[PDB]
Amino acid sequence: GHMEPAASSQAAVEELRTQVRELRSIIETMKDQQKREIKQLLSELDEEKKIRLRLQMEVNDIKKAL
Amino acid sequence: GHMEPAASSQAAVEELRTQVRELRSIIETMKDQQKREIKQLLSELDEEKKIRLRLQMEVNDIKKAL
Amino acid sequence: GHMEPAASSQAAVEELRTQVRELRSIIETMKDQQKREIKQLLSELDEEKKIRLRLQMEVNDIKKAL
Ligand SMILES: [Zn+2]
Ligand SMILES: [Zn+2]
Ligand SMILES: [Zn+2]
Ligand SMILES: [Zn+2]
Ligand SMILES: [Zn+2]
Ligand SMILES: [Zn+2]
Ligand SMILES: [Zn+2]
Ligand SMILES: [Zn+2]
Ligand SMILES: [Zn+2]
Ligand SMILES: [Zn+2]
Ligand SMILES: [Zn+2]
Ligand SMILES: [Zn+2]
Repeated sequence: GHMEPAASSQAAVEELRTQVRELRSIIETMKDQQKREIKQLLSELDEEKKIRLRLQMEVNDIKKAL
Repeated sequence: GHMEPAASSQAAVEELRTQVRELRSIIETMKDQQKREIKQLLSELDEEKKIRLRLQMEVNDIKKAL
Repeated sequence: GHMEPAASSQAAVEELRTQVRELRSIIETMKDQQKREIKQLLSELDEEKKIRLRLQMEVNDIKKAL
């Protein structure tokens, strides 16, 4: 898709206003998407920590039985 | 809060200049905040790796004693 | 580096157009860099998970031999 820039100064200002509103939206969206990815990675890390802590309890039980 | 856009072309250009300076700031801020979150997650991961490596040394000691 | 803003309205509009094209580029770049950092952290997490799962298999072998 492709449209010529306005030549009229007022029209050009209004187009730039629109592009500023669009860039504000893009910034917010890709911040949210990045937040979501990080929280998924955190959830995966914390599950690993939980599983490893259970293994440690299993190893400690084994040491009792030696 | 709400203020009408300037009608004068020069005033409108100067407002858009201001909004561009403000968007540059927002971009930098939310990049830094995202960096900080990632480095905290990395610190948590590396501590886990350290703890797991210690468990491995404990398991290896146990194997000696069998 | 430092250059005075254009005074002419059309020239000023064209400068602001340029800065909008530059901010679009900065946004994309720092999104990609942030993506790259996250995927490296994910690779490190998944390797840890792999190593821990191997330790669990080693512990389970030890339990057989008790
Ligand atoms: Zn949002
Ligand atoms: Zn955690
Ligand atoms: Zn679970
Ligand atoms: Zn127990
Ligand atoms: Zn900064
Ligand atoms: Zn690391
Ligand atoms: Zn520690
Ligand atoms: Zn030892
Ligand atoms: Zn890209
Ligand atoms: Zn994974
Ligand atoms: Zn490996
Ligand atoms: Zn086996």
